[PDB]
Amino acid sequence: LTPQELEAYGISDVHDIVYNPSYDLLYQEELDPSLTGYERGVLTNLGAVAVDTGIFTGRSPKDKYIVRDDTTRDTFWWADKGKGKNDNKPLSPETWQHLKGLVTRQLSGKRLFVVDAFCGANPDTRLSVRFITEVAWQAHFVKNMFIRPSDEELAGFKPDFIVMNGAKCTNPQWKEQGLNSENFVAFNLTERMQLIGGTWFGGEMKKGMFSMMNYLLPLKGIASMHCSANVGEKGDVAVFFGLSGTGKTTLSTDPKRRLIGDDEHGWDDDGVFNFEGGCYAKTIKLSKEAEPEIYNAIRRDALLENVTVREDGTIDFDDGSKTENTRVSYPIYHIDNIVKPVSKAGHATKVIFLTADAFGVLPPVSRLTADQTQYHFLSGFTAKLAGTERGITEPTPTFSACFGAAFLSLHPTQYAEVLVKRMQAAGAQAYLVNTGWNGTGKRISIKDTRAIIDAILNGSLDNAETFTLPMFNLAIPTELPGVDTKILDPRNTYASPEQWQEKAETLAKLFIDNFDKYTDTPAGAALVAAGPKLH
Amino acid sequence: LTPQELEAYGISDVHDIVYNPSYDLLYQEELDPSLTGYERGVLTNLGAVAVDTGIFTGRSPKDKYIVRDDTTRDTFWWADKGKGKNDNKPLSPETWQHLKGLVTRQLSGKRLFVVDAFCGANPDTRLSVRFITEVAWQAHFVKNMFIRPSDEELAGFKPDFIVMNGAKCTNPQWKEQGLNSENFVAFNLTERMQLIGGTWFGGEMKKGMFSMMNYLLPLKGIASMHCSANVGEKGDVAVFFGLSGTGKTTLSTDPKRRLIGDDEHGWDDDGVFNFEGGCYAKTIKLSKEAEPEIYNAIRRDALLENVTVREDGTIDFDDGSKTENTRVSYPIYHIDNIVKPVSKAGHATKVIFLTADAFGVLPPVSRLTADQTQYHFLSGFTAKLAGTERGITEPTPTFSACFGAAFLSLHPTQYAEVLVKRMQAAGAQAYLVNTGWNGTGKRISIKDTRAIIDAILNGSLDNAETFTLPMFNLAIPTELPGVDTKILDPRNTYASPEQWQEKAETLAKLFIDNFDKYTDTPAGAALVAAGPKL
Ligand SMILES: O=C([O-])CC(=O)C(=O)O
Repeated sequence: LTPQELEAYGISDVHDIVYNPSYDLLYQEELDPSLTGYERGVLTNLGAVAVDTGIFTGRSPKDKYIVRDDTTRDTFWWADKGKGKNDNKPLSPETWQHLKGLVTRQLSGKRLFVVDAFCGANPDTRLSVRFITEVAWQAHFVKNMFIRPSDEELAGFKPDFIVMNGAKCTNPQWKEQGLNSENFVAFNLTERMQLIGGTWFGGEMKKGMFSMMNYLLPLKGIASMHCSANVGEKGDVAVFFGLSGTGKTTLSTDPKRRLIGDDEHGWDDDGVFNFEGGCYAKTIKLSKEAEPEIYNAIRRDALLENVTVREDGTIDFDDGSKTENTRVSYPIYHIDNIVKPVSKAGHATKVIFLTADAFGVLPPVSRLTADQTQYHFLSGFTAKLAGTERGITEPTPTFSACFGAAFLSLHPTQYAEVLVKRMQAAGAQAYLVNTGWNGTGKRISIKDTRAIIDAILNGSLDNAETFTLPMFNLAIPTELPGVDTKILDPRNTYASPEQWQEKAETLAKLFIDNFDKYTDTPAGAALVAAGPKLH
Repeated sequence: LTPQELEAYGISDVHDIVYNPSYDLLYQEELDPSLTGYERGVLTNLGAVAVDTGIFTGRSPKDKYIVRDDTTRDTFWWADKGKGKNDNKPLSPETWQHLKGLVTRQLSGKRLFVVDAFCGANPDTRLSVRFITEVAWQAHFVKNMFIRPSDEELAGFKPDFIVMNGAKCTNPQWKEQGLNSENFVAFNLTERMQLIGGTWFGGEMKKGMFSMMNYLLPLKGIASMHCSANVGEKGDVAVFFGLSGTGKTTLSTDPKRRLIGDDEHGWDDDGVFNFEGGCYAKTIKLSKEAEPEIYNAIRRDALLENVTVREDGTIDFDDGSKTENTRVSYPIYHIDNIVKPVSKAGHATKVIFLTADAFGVLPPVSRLTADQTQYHFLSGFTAKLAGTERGITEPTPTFSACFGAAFLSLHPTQYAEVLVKRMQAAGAQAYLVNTGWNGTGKRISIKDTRAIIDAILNGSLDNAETFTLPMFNLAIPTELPGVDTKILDPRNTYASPEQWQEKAETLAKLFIDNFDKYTDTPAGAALVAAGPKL
């Protein structure tokens, strides 16, 4: 790649270009002792480099902006146009040029790392993305998280999107421009470019492209899903929707299943496919005994983010002092139990919605009807966990449409429409699984949740006998192998069962009020009957 | 024991009776592979059987009821009497007959375990209790926790109280009967009976008899105390009042002192006596290095409850993901440094109130005046630990009258009256010891607290020079061997003494509001002067 080729993007005076850096090169660069500040890396006992990101320990949804122009005006789900809140705040073309100037100036006159990669496992729908950074570890992050092209694919590489990471710069004019802060994560779908200013959080470099796939794929009838995905020995695929920290990484690395992916998937005529080339796993409280596949992926070429490293070089995975949202990224082949040669398989037969219910009202597991599936997908009731977005310090209940509202570029109903079409063609059954808390105020045990997933995936619940929870009208299995029957009814863990009724009424009303905005069509109005009902 | 004898309690068609089974038989019965559900027992690598009680990981005070009849109407400290918060909820005789029928039908038509035992080490005041269960490990629990009679004592054993464990049954009529849930822990002082319904937590089988002793003993001038107790070489006894998990087990373990007991004691004309035959110890975070004596009691004939047992049979004592209130019970002789063969000694001369102060206000040690002894006994400021009662999941500050409000059948002042009488006759001195937290937000170190107990027990503080903490007016020793003098004043862990005053006045207000219910008598009104003064 030529300096002039990067001059097309507005960068000037490019010194040297480190194109498609190898893992060996990134390792040496990351340990260079001349690095300062948030560029510095340290080597841990496990052989993986660890970095820190300052206060930027989670995403910055309040600094997310999309240029409103002829490409996006009539197609985007805008933060200032709908009944439903979202983070897609409109940006003017003039202000975009100002932000782009800040970033290109910052990346000018410097040695730059350039990573070309794919978002999307399938050539017919993938984005070719060119990432530009001045920091080796940020280049390493995107080499891990996106799909690494072959040499032949590189020779003919034509980028569809450019991502420029200018974490080291900020926008001093932000107040007068009506922006939220001196930081920015900005998208222009006409120039096909993402800018990062101020924030060093690794996730910003992957969830931008997820948002772009969430724009392009549902318009072509392909579902675009915030879920993990795995497959059984017989080719049966399951997808697990949820926010990070609510169980989708942990439940998807099941030893009885083979991993398709961690976080971002599409569903087309052939099946369920991963967008990513790696996994960005939460490491708080990680242990070798509890998560052996993930723990073993932490070795050279993994990249640890905000973990506490002792003076002797060992990692204290239990220490959330910099943040609870500690992370590691690794290329997906650091897990042996994965689908190869491409991260994809056939249609999903099981759809699992993970809800971290902080009210302790919902059952550990419920088998949803078809209408309840749409109702609960649009609702997206769960919790934001500490650190996942800046400013979140404790589990925060939320209605996150499609279990991923922060990444939606289209209206929630457009994701629901495609998901339902694909589920119906497959005969897929959906389940609502509470990975949050119960009446004891304690978190539901991962041992119980894994046993529940086992029972879902082997088909044993599809026709099992059930009872119905009042108010929510959720069908609960009467018994489940490997789990204390008494915990299946969320009422039993209450010292006084009337307290369940009270909290359930409260949560039922939150659901009804949240769902009202989806009832402006006959189809949406008809789903109210599948939601919770007050007496 | 014959079937006819149990049919007198209302049980029908009794098949086999397993009467006072040995420890060896109970081990065989608990490992029967045909057992399902909460009945199942597994063997750990330490040789102790472990059981799991599901969602019943602590006491159920909201399910505790006492029949209100001619025996109890005028004497019990009822929950609806308007004289302070308590769990003594009244039950009608009619609803009692319904609950009893649920349990007796549940126990009918099957093999029963019967354990006869004593509550109280002295024959003159002890209850003879007969426990009936359909689960071997529940019989094991009571074999551990109550006093195991000799063959001669079983010969003419005559029950004073019957405890029926019907954990496997529930009450479907609970809503219309005005009860809290389908579970129940119910007491009838006229029939002299306890019923257990629905809940499998072992401690329900011991704290019910504690509540009965707390009724019967103070009415005849015998103190009934939620405390641990031990005795030195000279015969001097100490009692440590407090809630479980706030130091009474740990601090009574002391090479200079033989253990009398862990949790429940009486104090009569002859001295201090354990009610129990064993210990029900909290095991969260237990380690051999930190609690060697308790750890070494976990072996065959102990009974682990809700501890995590791995697939290889090892125990993960640190895992609180199900509950922090993991427990083990063992007969007391699993501790070597004990008073034997009877768990009793003379009069106490040192009385230690343990307060787990979550606000970092109170001194690690204060020497109380006579009026302060009553004021702080009645206030019972401390904290309830996670899991000890259902629904508690973090340290919870509480005013637990007499350091055991959950078990008081009479008004708090009746326990204070008898305690003061015994202390005064014995020349006893009281100390208030903070086992909780200091200004920094960290917990007071056990090493400091152990040095404090040493200094109390050898009499070195009784005449030592003191200074006075303001507001609470607490006499603090000016120095103390084995602790850095810095720690004795609770202000020193605050940036400024004004920052302490801030916290202190907040807590003092809670003390004053909590004590006001005691001020309708001249004596109670006079005690306000011994409390904190804003
Ligand atoms: O998945 C979410 O909800 C957030 C996240 O991981 C990311 O930041 O990359």
